[PDB]
Amino acid sequence: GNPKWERTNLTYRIRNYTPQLSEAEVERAIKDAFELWSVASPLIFTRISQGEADINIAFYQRDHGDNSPFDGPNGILAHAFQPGQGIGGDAHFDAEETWTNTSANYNLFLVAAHEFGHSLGLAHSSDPGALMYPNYAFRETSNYSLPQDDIDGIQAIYG
Ligand SMILES: Cc1ccc(-c2ccc(CCC(=O)N[C@@H](CCC(=O)O)C(N)=O)cc2)s1
Ligand SMILES: [Ca+2]
Ligand SMILES: [Ca+2]
Ligand SMILES: [Zn+2]
Ligand SMILES: [Zn+2]
Repeated sequence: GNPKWERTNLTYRIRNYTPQLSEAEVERAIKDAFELWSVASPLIFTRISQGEADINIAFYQRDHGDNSPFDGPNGILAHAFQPGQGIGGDAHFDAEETWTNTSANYNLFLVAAHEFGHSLGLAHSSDPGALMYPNYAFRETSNYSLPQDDIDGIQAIYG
């Protein structure tokens, strides 16, 4: 339905952490993941440590109150809701995963980056090179930039 945010400065909050990474590694992964979309659009992402952000980020297991349960290790890594009020925009990560910042399954930055596409209103692409491809695979992250198909997608929505 072409659901999109109607402001360019959006806020986010990290509500909890996974045990497999320092808080600063989680924080860094989320920040970089938002930055990939920011360098390609008018969107500006601002962190809050509490209170009511546009995008809540959380790690949960199995049933977690939104009627799309997670499934234990592998399979669904994360999900995220389309722009909108309330749960709109929020991104949940399967606490049962191995979460890394290395080439080993699963790179938290890469999964967040994909999820935030969904959070900003993108659907999946059929382009096997795109971030918004429906399946995960690791790609070099040390200066990962948005693939051109995903630049096209975010620009199509937000300029
Ligand atoms: C370098 C990359 C290119 C593409 C990457 C990617 C692709 C897909 C994911 C999520 C993979 C995932 O968890 N998919 C749920 C649906 C939720 C959703 O679509 O977000 C399922 N299996 O049903 C994470 C990362 S990483
Ligand atoms: Ca899972
Ligand atoms: Ca929200
Ligand atoms: Zn959820
Ligand atoms: Zn997806």
